[PDB]
Amino acid sequence: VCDSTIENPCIVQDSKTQFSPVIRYREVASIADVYGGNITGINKFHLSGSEQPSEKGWEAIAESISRKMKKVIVLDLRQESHGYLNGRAITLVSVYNWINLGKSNSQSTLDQENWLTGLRSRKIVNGVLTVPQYVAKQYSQGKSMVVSTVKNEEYYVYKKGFDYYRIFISDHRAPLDSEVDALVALIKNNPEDTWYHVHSRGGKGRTTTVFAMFDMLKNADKVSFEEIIARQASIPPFYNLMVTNREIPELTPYYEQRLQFLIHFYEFARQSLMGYSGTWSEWKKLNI
Amino acid sequence: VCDSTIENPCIVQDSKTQFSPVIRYREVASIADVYGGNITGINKFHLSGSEQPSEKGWEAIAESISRKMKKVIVLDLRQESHGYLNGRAITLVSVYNWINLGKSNSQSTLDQENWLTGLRSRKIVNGVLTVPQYVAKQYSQGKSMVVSTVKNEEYYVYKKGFDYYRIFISDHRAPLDSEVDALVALIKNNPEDTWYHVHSRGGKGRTTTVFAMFDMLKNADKVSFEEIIARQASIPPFYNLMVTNREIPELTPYYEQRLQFLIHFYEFARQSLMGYSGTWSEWKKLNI
Ligand SMILES: O=P(O)(O)O[C@H]1[C@H](O)[C@@H](OP(=O)(O)O)[C@H](OP(=O)(O)O)[C@@H](OP(=O)(O)O)[C@H]1O
Ligand SMILES: O=P(O)(O)O[C@H]1[C@H](O)[C@@H](OP(=O)(O)O)[C@H](OP(=O)(O)O)[C@@H](OP(=O)(O)O)[C@H]1O
Repeated sequence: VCDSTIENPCIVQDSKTQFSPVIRYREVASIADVYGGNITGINKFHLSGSEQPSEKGWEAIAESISRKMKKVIVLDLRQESHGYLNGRAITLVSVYNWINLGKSNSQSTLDQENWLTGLRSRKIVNGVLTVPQYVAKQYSQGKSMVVSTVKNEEYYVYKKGFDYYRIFISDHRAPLDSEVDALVALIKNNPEDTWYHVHSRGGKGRTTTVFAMFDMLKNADKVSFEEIIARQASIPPFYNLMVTNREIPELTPYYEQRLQFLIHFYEFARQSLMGYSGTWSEWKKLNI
Repeated sequence: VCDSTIENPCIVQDSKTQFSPVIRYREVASIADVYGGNITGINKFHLSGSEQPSEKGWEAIAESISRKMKKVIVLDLRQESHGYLNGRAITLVSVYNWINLGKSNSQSTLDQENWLTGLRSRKIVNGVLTVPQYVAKQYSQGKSMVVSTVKNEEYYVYKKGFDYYRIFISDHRAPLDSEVDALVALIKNNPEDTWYHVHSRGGKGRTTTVFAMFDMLKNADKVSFEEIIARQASIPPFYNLMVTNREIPELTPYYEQRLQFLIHFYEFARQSLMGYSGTWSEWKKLNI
């Protein structure tokens, strides 16, 4: 039985079933129809987001994107190991969902795939907890499931004809400099009309952080920091990056550091639109 | 001005700039995480591949290999003359990219280095076309570039501490018997843990052909021909050697002949694992 430590992490099922719908899908362009302030530069974005989809959720997302549209990149922002069991999204969870904190991206991927390969070799996976059970620390009350499939996200993304690109952000935290560099380079290295579907585990903090970064890179020279944050918070699930006191109070320092990073990334973005040509890491060494 | 004939071939710049990233890098071992069929014998391969890198792409490849690991051999599969101008990959292109078709390997190398030596002696190289310009036959719209450096691939491979080994395969075609012999001998003449980075011009047909040959030599006695081809097609760029009708229809005969060769190479590989001890050329004389 698991106990939520990194030595005995828990298998947590995120999808209620393999048919569960997407509940935090949204498109950034819709901000232009709801936000009452500066909407300059919004309505052209080719940008959607969600929480981790079930197997069937990937169908709904692919359909939503087809209706609004070119190349599609699914942007997985999750550092932690995750995948699918019988079409249900699953995560390998240690306290605060930081199983891969401090690891190189290569090691994060290796540890996830060694885990999925291990599950895939079993006829029955034991100890599968729901999110309520994990929160309630009912570690021994998990279900035993006959394995039909064990898959990584790539399996479902590739099936839709989309590309997959992973940015290894720790849950509840700001991206590290390597991952900021990676996101800026990804955007620059692909056509302006590329569609990006951004997702995290819950489709809240990491997803909305990256949405704001996209916005800043295009518009920081024409829209104030406050209005970028506020307009990103204007569409469901109304995630406001200004808020640093959330349901889990012990995470406040990471929400504070995340907003502080966004302050600095805004200045980088603004200066980049005014002539600066280096990377985020280079700018940060000189300016922070 | 060039006209794409062998008498007046074109200088075509393959890298957008000297900083352009690698877009078709992949490692064969990753098949074990994506392919839903027989993955026997895959996850141990020390094998990566790509298209022709820019100067900066060689950095990214060297870093990727270091993270996954011993001796490293860069396997250049390109018969045609190619090199670098100011860190951008360049090719000397006649119709279908067959400038060196029918030449001995020694002559191919001599013609390439006489060409690079010629460019290196100039202060300005004229007529440098992009791939779009060449496709559009805009032979006179090429750019004139001040020469900072002119280098062959060896310059960048040696800089990384890697070995360089060339297999002279014509674009869009199967390897000739001498080059099959050379590849089998190279693999046999180096330790099992040798890392190979295989590349062609586009990182598609020739690269994936050689990947499949590596796979067959190790696993043809335990994996069906169909599953070897299918599993090699399971990772980006999803190059499927079974497909014989591609974007350029006039090349279909060469894609057909390439698949036919792979059928025969599979039987050679299988018999070799069951006792046969001769070379490909010897086997082919007796069995085809
Ligand atoms: O998917 P579940 O298991 O529900 O967990 C979610 C994810 O961790 C969210 O982050 P992300 O979307 O990046 O994966 C997190 O957002 P933040 O911690 O950044 O706020 C949510 O915290 P709450 O905001 O308290 O709901 C948390 O409930
Ligand atoms: O690098 P560029 O200039 O883009 O040209 C590429 C190379 O010729 C590819 O072969 P290789 O990787 O061996 O160099 C070829 O693969 P095949 O002809 O074998 O299929 C591609 O054809 P397409 O598959 O049609 O894209 C072609 O577009």
